[PDB]
Amino acid sequence: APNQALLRILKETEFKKIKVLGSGAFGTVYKGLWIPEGEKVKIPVAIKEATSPKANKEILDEAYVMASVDNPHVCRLLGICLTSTVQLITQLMPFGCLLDYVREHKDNIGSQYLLNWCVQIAKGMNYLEDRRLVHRDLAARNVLVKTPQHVKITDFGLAVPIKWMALESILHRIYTHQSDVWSYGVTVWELMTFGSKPYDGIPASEISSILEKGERLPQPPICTIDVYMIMVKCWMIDADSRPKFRELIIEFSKMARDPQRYLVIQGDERMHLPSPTDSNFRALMDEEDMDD
Repeated sequence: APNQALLRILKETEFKKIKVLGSGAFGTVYKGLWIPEGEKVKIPVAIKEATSPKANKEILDEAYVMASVDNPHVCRLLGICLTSTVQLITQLMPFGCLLDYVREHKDNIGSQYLLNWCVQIAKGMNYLEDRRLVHRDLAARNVLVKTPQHVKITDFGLAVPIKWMALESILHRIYTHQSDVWSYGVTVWELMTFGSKPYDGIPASEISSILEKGERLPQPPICTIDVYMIMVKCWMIDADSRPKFRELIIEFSKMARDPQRYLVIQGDERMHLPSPTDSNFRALMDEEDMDD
């Protein structure tokens, strides 16, 4: 099954860095726009610049993975730039990572959005399953927010988050798709608790025997036993007894019809989050998921 992904090399005269969005280990990442020349099109992008000409290797590997996927709930690569420090041009996710998003707005997300995020993340995970790719670091941090109604997974297939890993990944370093549903169970617990740290007071070493013997995360207050039951089903030690992503899409999109039936958030009906208005820094030709 040939890979056949298309790796686009981009001209840096085609994109402009607007503001810095981060800096540190991996490198400085910029919010910017890409103008495919002769196309009369401006694309809001994120440009990940390598820390130094030595840290390139980590970038080109990331470019290999991102180019090899295509799903509405997986992050999209547009191209790379082979400068002195190579540049990684990815779709701009203006609202950041879902972890920071649920913490900042905790008092304005209703049940419709929580359950819709679970079904969307499960969709992307089901896609990475169909492609036989294992994420190995599924967390609330590695889920980026395009709009409050559209989220996409990121940082897939590249490699310690001990509190997110399944037991076979702990003791035996075994990473499969059923080890990913365990991480999926933790992230749902992350969202249902509005960005809480799993096993807050516990050190990393004690976790293995805590799970091996039989303890798990507690029940989120807003969570009914229905949504909490599938969270614990994700945390079985027997990977084959854990549910499948295909089933998690089904179960969640079901609760996504009567959301007040499965998540008790006081004031749920009064809550809401913004819509994609024409906010920018001028820009009358903007797109992103519509450029093909």
